[PDB]
Amino acid sequence: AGDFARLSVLSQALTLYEVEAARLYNAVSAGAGIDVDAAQAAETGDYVQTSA
Amino acid sequence: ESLESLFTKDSDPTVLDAAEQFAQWTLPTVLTRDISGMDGKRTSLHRDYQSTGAVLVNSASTKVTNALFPQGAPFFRFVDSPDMAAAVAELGINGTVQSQQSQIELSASSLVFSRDNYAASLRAVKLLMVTGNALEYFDEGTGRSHIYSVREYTVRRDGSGNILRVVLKERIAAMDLPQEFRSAHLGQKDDYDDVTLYTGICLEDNKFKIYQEVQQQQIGDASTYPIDECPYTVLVWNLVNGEHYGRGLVEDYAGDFARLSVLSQALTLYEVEAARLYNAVSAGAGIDVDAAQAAETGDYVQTSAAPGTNPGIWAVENGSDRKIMSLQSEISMIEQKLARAFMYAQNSLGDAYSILSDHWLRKRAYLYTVYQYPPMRAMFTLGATTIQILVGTASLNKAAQADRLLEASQSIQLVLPVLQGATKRTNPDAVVDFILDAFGVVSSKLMYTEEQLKQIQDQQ
Amino acid sequence: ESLESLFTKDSDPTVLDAAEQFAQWTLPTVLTRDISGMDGKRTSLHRDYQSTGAVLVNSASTKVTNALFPQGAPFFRFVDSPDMAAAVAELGINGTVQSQQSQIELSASSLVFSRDNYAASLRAVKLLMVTGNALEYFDEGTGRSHIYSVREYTVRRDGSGNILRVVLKERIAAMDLPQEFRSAHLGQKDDYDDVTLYTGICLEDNKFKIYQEVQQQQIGDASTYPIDECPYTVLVWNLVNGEHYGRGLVEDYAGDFARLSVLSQALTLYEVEAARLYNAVSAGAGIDVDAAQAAETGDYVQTSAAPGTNPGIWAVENGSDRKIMSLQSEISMIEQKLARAFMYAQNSLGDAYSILSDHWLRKRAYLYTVYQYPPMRAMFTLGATTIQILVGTASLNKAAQADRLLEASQSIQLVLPVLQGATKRTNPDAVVDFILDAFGVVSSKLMYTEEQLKQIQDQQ
Repeated sequence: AGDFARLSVLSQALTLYEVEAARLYNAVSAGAGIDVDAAQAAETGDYVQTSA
Repeated sequence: ESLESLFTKDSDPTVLDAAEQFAQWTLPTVLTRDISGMDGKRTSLHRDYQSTGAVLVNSASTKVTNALFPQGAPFFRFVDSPDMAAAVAELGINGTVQSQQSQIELSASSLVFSRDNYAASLRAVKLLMVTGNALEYFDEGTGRSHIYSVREYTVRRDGSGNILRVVLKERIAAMDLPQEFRSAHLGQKDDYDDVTLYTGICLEDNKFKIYQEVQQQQIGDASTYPIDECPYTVLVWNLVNGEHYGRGLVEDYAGDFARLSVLSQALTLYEVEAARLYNAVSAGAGIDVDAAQAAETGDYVQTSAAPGTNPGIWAVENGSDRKIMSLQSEISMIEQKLARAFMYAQNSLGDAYSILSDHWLRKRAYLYTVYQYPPMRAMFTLGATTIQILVGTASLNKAAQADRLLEASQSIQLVLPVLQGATKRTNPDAVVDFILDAFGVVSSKLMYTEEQLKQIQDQQ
Repeated sequence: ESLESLFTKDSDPTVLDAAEQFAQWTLPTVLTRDISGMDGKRTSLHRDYQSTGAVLVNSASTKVTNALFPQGAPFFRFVDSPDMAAAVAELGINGTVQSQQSQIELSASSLVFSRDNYAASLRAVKLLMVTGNALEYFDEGTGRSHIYSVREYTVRRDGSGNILRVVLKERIAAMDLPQEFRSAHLGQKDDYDDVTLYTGICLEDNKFKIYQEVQQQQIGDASTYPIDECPYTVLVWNLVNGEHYGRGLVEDYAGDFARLSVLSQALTLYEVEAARLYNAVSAGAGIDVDAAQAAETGDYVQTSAAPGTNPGIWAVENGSDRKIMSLQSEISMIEQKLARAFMYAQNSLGDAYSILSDHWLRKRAYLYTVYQYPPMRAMFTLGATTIQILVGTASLNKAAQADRLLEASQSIQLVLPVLQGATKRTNPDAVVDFILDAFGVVSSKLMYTEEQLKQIQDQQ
């Protein structure tokens, strides 16, 4: 029973960590001066001005 | 008291919702979401983000169907009984009793590979593993088998778990209805007008009464069948005690499938992020963007950056390149576990396989046998309900005894000559009897008895 | 009432759009988008950025066509029955009844390789895999099979799924019409014009009715064929309950194809970005650009940069060099999954293969058998209701009997001499009968009967 309980706890933790790792979100820095409006389209090769 | 009311009362929407979810996980085409009102149009199916489940279910269906109905080998064996021996003679088949039994067996078993029956068996297995519930109706006339999903029929069970009432709902064209019924009631329906045909099965005085109604009016005469001879067969994969409806295979691994779907969606999003391409331009670098944009053929573009470094225009190194390998590795681990669970030999499957090869093949053997040989029906149960069959893996029984006899013969060949040549005190009959008893071989089925041995001792 | 109105009513634009999308993902030439009104001119096919789907579909269709119609061996066999024996004998074929049946099956099966039927069969398989629907017509006069895509015909079904009305829209030359009809209505069209020949199939009194009309004018008589021998044969890959048109195999993996297309477009864009070459020149480096642009021989070019470093003119290495490997790896994973889904042995495919082998082959086997032997039409149509056939993988049923006979013979050879030499109490006939019964082979079919055995004894 103890092995099964440990397996259940570890499986729950692994599921939570998988959910956390599956999260995708982009971070934008205001000080970098990146043209966020032009950069959000992209996907073709467009030239986007940046201050970095 | 109408069949529509009984179908409404016995219906479990939760079972339908769970079956729809499982199908959407594995095979959306197995069970859709109430496409009756679409007037036979192509409904939009929301396929899941991962296709592993479809492959796993297809492989499991093929393997299970092959195991249940092997090709070139009948799936049920008649047991050696005097009652069967007396009844097989009145069948119009020449040869010995063993040959007649083998011929009837092969002819009955080959019916599953005769007319769209193998496809019906495959669809039934697919429904049983995915949905968990299935129902077949063996038409006595043509000999075909039709498989209905849980959406088309309902079952009511007692506390013990026996079948009490089964109601089937199917939409058919008005042509199938008798002309008198259309003339009387459905006078506004054309030939191709689609109407409901409720079929009801009820248990009363240890028999199943089957009758059909259209618009709450019965058609034809209510025929009755016993439990063993009921054309309709209800099938369950895993039946919880006290529950009318069984549980499917994928329900056991629902959480793993959900985790795989979430991981696959995240992987798709990360691949979309990685496929994004754009070049960032730094104004402070001083790169001549108006001339660097053309380039292509390797022109000389002026830049103010330090020599040997980036001119000022560079492809954006997106951060989504990593975490794709980790997501793929986790998805691979989940898929490996599922494949281990989906046998991608009758051991990963628990009682579900045993249930399948104890009731489905048993009544299939009867229906197939009586269809090929109508006289067998009376002698089977109507005359004397004593003939027994061995369906499933239990069919490969007498082959085990043949192998045991071969092993006993090898042991006899190894032992008896030595004891014979050693001395005359040894009894060869005692030695062979001892070997056969040790190997558990029925010597009476392959040795002359005392009666005919004495007959050949005088007539010689 | 006109066939044009029925064709317009039964047509489903959603099915056509889905078929067009699936064809675009796969082989794009299978089903185009309304090129009828362009006078046979070449149309620009917007091919998808992926090229794996075409190869997968080609390989899968070729393998499935090979499986359905194995070369050399017949694709259908006759079951042994006394009704079939009498009918087959009255044809003029010499030899035993089994030899006559084998020759008839071989001759009927060979017709699929005679007149552009294998090509038509493979085209139908491709259409069923991609589009999901196909219509087959066997010209009983010449012996050729024609395949029509879902764009050129419509299907109306009832609730059960039976065929009620089928309307076929095909474009033919004006000369094909009878002279009387041309003089009646189509008197303004010369030989090389286009007319729309509408063919309709209606279910009236369990007998399909076939008649053709052009411009709402019936042409000729209205021949009627029963269900089992209608030359038209509607084929579906995956038939959803209640719907009129089937769904193809490609639909099961539409998301994978869409992801592959997106990733292929991204990879093409990144390849274009990486292929770009342009030189960046730094004004502060002091590089003699005029002298450096010639080079290519070993000339000495003055520069103001530190020795051993970049003079000031360097090829720009952009950031798209990476993320090409990641995109290629993800595309390879998707292609591996698709190839496993497209069986790149009949187990990856679902119940669709079983349905095709049960309906398409049974109908096809009948027509070739009747076409080869015109007298064979009335054999099992007017009478002989017991005449049945085995199609698909179930046709190889007698080979299983031969294998069982081989195994039983080996067992008898191993066992019987040992028991015979052990004692005289054994019964060789009983041992042989027991072994044959255990192995399930029909013993009476391959040995003397009791009546004729006494004839040998009477005649010594």
